[PDB]
Amino acid sequence: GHLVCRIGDWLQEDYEIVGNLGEGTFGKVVECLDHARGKSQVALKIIRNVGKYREAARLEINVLKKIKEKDKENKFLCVLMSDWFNFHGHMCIAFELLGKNTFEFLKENNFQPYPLPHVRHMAYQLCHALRFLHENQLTHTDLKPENILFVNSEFSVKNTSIRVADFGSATFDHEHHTTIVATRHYRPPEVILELGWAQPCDVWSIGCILFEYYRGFTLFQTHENREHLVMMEKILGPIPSHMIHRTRKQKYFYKGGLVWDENSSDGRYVKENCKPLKSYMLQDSLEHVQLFDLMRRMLEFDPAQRITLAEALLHPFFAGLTPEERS
Ligand SMILES: O=C(O)c1ccc2c(c1)nc(Nc1cccc(Cl)c1)c1ccncc12
Repeated sequence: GHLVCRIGDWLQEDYEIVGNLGEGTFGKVVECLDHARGKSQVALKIIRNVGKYREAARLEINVLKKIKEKDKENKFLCVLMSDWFNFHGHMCIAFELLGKNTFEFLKENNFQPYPLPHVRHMAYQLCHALRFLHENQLTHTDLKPENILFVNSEFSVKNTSIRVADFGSATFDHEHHTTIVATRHYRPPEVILELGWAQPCDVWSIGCILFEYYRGFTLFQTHENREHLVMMEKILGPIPSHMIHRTRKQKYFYKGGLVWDENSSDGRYVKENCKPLKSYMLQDSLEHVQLFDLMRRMLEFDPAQRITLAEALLHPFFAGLTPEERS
């Protein structure tokens, strides 16, 4: 179960619960203030009191600790842990309080896109943020607009400074890698086909995420693996032959081709809605085709070929940045 807490209640004599920020499958996240940071507001993740979620949070904390000792002064746009503790079996982590995540704001705007300069700056942050993560033997395994926070989402949102949050899935290079790892919508072909994954996973997701920013809607609105693959093929091109010879999950294929009932409800859905990636472009200017060229390289089927965030940052699309955007 959860925790015995209403508003005004105190934790460890530092925080007072002023209200709820959200609640999920892991526990609560509440808004607070601090005695010793004096007046200071924080989001306070509070993991439930069950064995498995506890041991899990611990691993997460280890991640946030590592993030907090490389990012010397904090130029890398990761959510900052300000404190953690074991408040009676419920692991608790104090994060610095931020705005709404890039998806709420998109929902509140009735799912209509951020303009290109908005995207371009968010992409820039995202690449930069995760490249920092990747050069420290990490993979966030759960990127998705819900997990990217605006520092402040005053509204067009006034300031496109963002943060990456919820490292509850971040995995180190030594650690055991689970077979399946992303959010269905942001999950790369190598994971669907169970070919092992690592950092490139993140880049695939990031592509999906930038698509969603630019158009307002999820790129792979799907629920089953087979459909998901078919969407991939229609939008990005045929799945590279060596990836099919190399896959255990052959149920999805026949004679090196995807098995698909085009007349099924998902078949018809795909035919009506899924189009080549180029054709989802709004305008044909340069700063648009550049963005899409980036996205396509981010959505390379083959994770050994897929561009890296270190390479992504050397892209002519980012040329369109404000020098105050630049840092
Ligand atoms: O996991 C983290 O690192 C994490 C870290 C910080 C926040 C967060 C999740 N979620 C917030 N929002 C939120 C919104 C809906 C549901 C839930 Cl459970 C939480 C939030 C808000 C303001 N400042 C920091 C955060």
